[PDB]
Amino acid sequence: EDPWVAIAKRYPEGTKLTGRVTNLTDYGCFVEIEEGVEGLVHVSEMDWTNKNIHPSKVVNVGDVVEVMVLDIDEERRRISLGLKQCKANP
RNA sequence: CUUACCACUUUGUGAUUCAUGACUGGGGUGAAGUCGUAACAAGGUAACCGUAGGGGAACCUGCGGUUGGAUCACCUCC
Ligand SMILES: [Mg+2]
Ligand SMILES: [Mg+2]
Ligand SMILES: [Mg+2]
Ligand SMILES: [Mg+2]
Ligand SMILES: [Mg+2]
Ligand SMILES: [Mg+2]
Ligand SMILES: [Mg+2]
Ligand SMILES: [Mg+2]
Ligand SMILES: [Mg+2]
Ligand SMILES: [Mg+2]
Repeated sequence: EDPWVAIAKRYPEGTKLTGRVTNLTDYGCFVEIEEGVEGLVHVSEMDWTNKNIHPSKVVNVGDVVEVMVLDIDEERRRISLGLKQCKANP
């Protein structure tokens, strides 16, 4: 009810977190510490081998990971996290 | 002798019913004829129902309806 309205808090694309994953998909993972709030980070990201990476492979459930916010969709209510960025730039 | 009632019988106009009739509508059956291929597979434009218009023929097209229809819907929110 409350949290989505004042989502300025971590709005800036540059902002980064450490959140904890809930479950995996095969297109992402979802990393949800913010509580009542949850990102995704798509399988495109998480690696520098594009999709040559199953989410299960790089990360597993109940596992904390550093991530930047990239895109918040105020309405439609969906945040786009990035995991390949908060670690190396080879 | 006469009046009344009344059978035979006569006339007029209807109803119903059987037969027959130039010509004409469709229906059934038929190894091997002609024209095509409408349906059954997504039957090669999914089919079908009501209705309307059109076309040698099966049919075609419009409007609404039905599933008694294959394959079924798009990058990332559980
Ligand atoms: Mg015939
Ligand atoms: Mg046919
Ligand atoms: Mg028919
Ligand atoms: Mg077809
Ligand atoms: Mg057909
Ligand atoms: Mg055809
Ligand atoms: Mg007709
Ligand atoms: Mg026509
Ligand atoms: Mg129709
Ligand atoms: Mg109805």
